Amino acid sequence: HLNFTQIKTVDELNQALVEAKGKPVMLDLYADWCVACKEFEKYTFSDPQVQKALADTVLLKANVTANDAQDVALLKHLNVLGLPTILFFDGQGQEHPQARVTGFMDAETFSAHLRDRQPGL
Repeated sequence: HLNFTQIKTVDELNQALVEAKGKPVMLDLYADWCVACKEFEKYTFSDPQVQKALADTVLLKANVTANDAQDVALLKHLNVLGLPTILFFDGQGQEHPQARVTGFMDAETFSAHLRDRQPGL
């Protein structure tokens, strides 16, 4: 498995970003009831090459299973309309919406995505 850092609230994301100054960041939105999210963990985040490509990236994950106030506020703040969703941030903590992943991608597809669209790297 890849080593993610759990963040819960909008401001935990913001702090995490401020701390990752100078480094590329990726945020995975996850939920227990999300099937394709599970596919990502089992088939994509598990790929040896995908992992090496993410070796020097700050990895963040928000677990939104409960769908509580904080989860909803976060999803709303990120303008996330569904799962799975992966966000990407540059060294200046700025997100690149044009780099979002909103469906499942297998290892190969995701590898090409990181190669062609990942910010800050």
